[PDB]
Order: sequence, then structure tokens, then C-alpha cells
Amino acid sequence: MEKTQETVQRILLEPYKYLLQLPGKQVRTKLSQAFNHWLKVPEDKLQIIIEVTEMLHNASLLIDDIEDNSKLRRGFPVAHSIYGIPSVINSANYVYFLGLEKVLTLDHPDAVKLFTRQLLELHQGQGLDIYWRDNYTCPTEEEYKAMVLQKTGGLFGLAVGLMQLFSDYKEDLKPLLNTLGLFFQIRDDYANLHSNKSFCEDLTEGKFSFPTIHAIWSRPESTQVQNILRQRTENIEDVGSFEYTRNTLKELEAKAYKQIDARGGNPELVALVKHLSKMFK
Amino acid sequence: MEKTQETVQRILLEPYKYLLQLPGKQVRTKLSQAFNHWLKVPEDKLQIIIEVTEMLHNASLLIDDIEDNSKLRRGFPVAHSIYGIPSVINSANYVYFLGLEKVLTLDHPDAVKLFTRQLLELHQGQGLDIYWRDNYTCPTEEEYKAMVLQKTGGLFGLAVGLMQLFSDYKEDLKPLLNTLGLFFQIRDDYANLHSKEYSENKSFCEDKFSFPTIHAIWSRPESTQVQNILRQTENIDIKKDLVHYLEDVGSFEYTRNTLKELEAKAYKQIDARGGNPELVALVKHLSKMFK
Ligand SMILES: C=C(C)CCOP(=O)(O)OP(=O)(O)O
Ligand SMILES: [Cl-]
Repeated sequence: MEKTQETVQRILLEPYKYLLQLPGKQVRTKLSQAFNHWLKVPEDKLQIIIEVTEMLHNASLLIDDIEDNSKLRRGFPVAHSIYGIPSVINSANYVYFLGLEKVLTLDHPDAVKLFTRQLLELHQGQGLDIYWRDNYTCPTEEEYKAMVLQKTGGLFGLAVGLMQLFSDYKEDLKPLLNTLGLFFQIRDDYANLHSNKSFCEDLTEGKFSFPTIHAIWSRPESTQVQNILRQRTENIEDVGSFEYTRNTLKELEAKAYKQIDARGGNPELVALVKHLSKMFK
Repeated sequence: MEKTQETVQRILLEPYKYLLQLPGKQVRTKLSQAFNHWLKVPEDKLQIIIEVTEMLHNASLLIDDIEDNSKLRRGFPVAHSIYGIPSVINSANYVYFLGLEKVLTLDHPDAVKLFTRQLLELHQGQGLDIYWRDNYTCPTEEEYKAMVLQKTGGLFGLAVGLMQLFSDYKEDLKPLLNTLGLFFQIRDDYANLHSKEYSENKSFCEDKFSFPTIHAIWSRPESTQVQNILRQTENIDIKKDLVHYLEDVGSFEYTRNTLKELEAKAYKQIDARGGNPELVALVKHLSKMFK
């Protein structure tokens, strides 16, 4: 049972390990560690939380790449181009439940409730993202943000919320988490599209991210075009798109620094935000 | 957030609601009812468990159809032809977590543990099935059986396990569950190759190994007639060929014998648990297929 449980687990995890070994930032690791400046979670619990968070993050990327027909991830072919969609779905989903299993080792009665809630949020966000893309209905800036706070902030919320289960630190971290979730997402959007080639391809495909959203709604005919496209569904700043994105990022950065200062400072979190902000300067 | 949650929910669940309308046997409900002879679960808990089980099962079917590249289910388009693979993955996975959420309403400390274990088993079984197919690894009979017990019985095991959490009856039903899991799957394998009526109702217009072909491959290890037949004819012809080869090597007889042993074992194990007329009658009816 040891030798072949281990073979099975290794087989099932192959697509996931492919992605995990690619060069990446582990921002969720770094964020959680920086947040522990406030929360003072014991190392053993923190390690579990970080593992859960990174597991779910990587698994969700496998799924994301299938859901939007991406070709590359972290510079390399997406897992499903190598292993097939079937094995990748299975692998990513297996990791979700291995994440659940690991949450149970936290031995806290609220942990599973929080994990369930955050996974449901994540799927709501993802599901909207997909729906818009499939119907070519470009979200507004505000719709995009709300979706991102579910799809991206869902996991940030899980890490910090699980930490809060093991901490007497009671300050409201939700505003800062919202800022950070938007910041990270929009920064990714910017990093992916700033060098026309990916940008134009996105527009062709109906792949919506912060720069293309700005570009689409910038044209006056946008409203009437988008309204025709939204009738098919259950759907309700004169500057360049990259400049607008850079400006949004600078605002989000400044806001983060304000919110960190409002919580008494956090040099490690500040240094992380500053490093990540080089991307758009 | 009130009127809006409902819209989003409906978007997310559309592929799942489509699949709910498709023909199906609802055996998991029938087996749960049969196990309730012993377990006598309070109706409020039983209703939740059955809903959880059916949700997880239907979600797994959405995923299964993507994972094995099915084109039809019971003669109708697979969900992902209608809604696309991205929406279906998202829908099925959302339902998994809605299932988790509902398991929490059972308010028993062991329910989530059971859920986790059984979902992990399900994924291991599915994952092996996929791996073998993708990597041209023909399993042995013993490996196939072990895979089937995970893939086919993972959710069966969850239903009964969750039931037993709210039952005074605490005897070990796992051996019987294993026998039943194998029996159901191998009977399906058999019926799908040996019975035109059963094939027509279930796998209408469908072209992936199974108990009989595994026996045929490993019993005549030098032959490659199975592989060669599958690589060839429109499916009626391919199937005839496969069927004749299986006939000629004794794979149908071997499968019938395996099923008879599984049947007899089930009756012995049911008797050892104190008897269960409903389950016995169901096994007997299902056993006609191979008599
Ligand atoms: C939801 C989002 C924004 C995914 C991208 O995250 P990362 O930029 O952290 O990707 P890796 O470093 O983990 O590759
Ligand atoms: Cl510190």
C-alpha cells in the first residue's frame, strides 16, 4: 500500500508538479509571511496554511489555463498541452481535495467552513470570467474588479482568514486585502500584455483584462456594441490603456502603503509591495 | 447581492442542470435506500445525504464525459458540446464545493473527513483510468478491479458511510460495498459488450478497457487482436469483431463466472450482516443479465 499509493499519488500529481517547478514568485507565500508580522501565527500552523494556499493557487492556474485556452504559463507550455486536458483536470481537482485534507490537519472547527466559503467564491469569480469571455461581453472596470476580488481575492482571503483562526490579532485586514488582490491581478494583467501582439490577440479572443477593458470601453461605439452583445445574455479618460493601467497600479500601490501604515506599519509587506511595483515604473 | 447571487448561481449551474435532465438509473439512490434497511437513518439526514450523493455523482459525470472524450450521454450531446469545456469544468467543480457546503449541514464532526477521503478515492480511480488510457498501460485484472472500487464505488462509499454516521447500526459494511462495487461495474462492462438492448438504452451511438477485454488481452498475451480490432469498420463492425474475439477466447464465460462468484459472495455478505431482502432482490434482478 506504501509503494503503490506513492506511485498513484505521483502519477496523479504529475501535471501539478510540472507547473510547481516552473519559476514563479510565490507571492502568496511572501504575503502570508509578511502578514504574520501582525498575526503571529505559530510556524507549524502557518506552514500548513501556506501549503494549502499555494496548492490551491497552483491547481487553480492549471484550471484557469484550460478555461481560457492559454498556450503558455511562466514562459513554458501550459500543462494541458503536455499532459492533456483530462489528466490536468484530474490533477488540479485532486489537489483541491488534498488541500481540503490538509485544512483538516489544522484541527480548527471553523477552518473547513472558511475553506468552503472561499472555494465557492473562487468558483463564482472564475465562472463569471468564463461567462463573459464565452459571450464576448467585455466587463466594465467595476464588474471586472468585483469579479477579481472573488477569483483572486478568494485565495488571499483564505490564507489570511485561516491565519486569523490562529491569532488574537483583531484589526480589520479586509480593506488592505482588497487593495492587494486588485493590485496583484492588475499588475499581472499589465505584465502579461506590456512589451501589441498578446494585446490584440486578447481582443480577438474576448480575453478581458485590465488593459483591454480600458481599450474596449474607450471607443464611443462601445456602449452600443456591448449592449447588443449583452442582450444575448443574462447581462445587465482619454489616455492610452497601458498608461491608464500604470496609473491605476500607482494609485493601488499608494493606497496599500496608506493601509499598511494605518495598521501600524509592516516593513516586510512594504518591501514586497515596493519590489512588485518596479514592474510598472 | 441578493437578486445578483441568484443570477450568478444560475449561470454557474447551467451545465449541471442540463445533465440532470438526461436519462439515468439513479442506482446510488436505490442502493442507499437498500442500505437503509440496516441503517434506518433519520429522514432529515437521509434527504441531505442523498442530495449530496446525487450532486457529487452528477458533477463527476460532467467531468467524466470531458475526461474520456465522450460525445453523447444516453443519446444526447454531452454537456461540454453545448456549454463548452471551460463552463462545464467550472460548473462541476462548483457543485463539488456546494456538496461540501451541504455536508457541513449534517453537523457531524466525521462527515467532512468522510467526504474528503471519498473524493480523494474518486479522484485516484478517475486519475488511474485516465493515466492508463493516455499512456497505453493495459492494467491487469487486479489493477482494474482496484481502480473500479475507487472510481465506481467512491461515492457509493460516501453515501453509506454518511448514513452510518447517523445510524445505531455500526457493523462493517465495507466488504459488501467492495463486492457490490465490483459486481455493478463488471456487470456493466459485460452488458455493454454482450447485450444489444442494454448497449442501445445506455451507450446509444458510442464507440477504454473493461473487464472482458482485460481478460482477453492477458489470457492470450501474445495476441494483439484486441488492440488491432480497436485500431481498425464503423463501430457496429468493430464491436462485432471484438465480441467474436471475446467469445472465442472465453472472455464472456470468464466474466459470467466472475459475476456468479460476486453474486454468491454478495448474498453471503448480506446474510452475514443480518439479511436485507431489498438488496438481495436487487442483486438477483441484476444477476439475470449474465444468466
Ligand atoms: C490569480 C492570479 C493573479 C494568478 C497569477 O499569480 P502569480 O503571478 O503569483 O503566478 P506565479 O508567480 O504563481 O506564477
Ligand atoms: Cl516581524
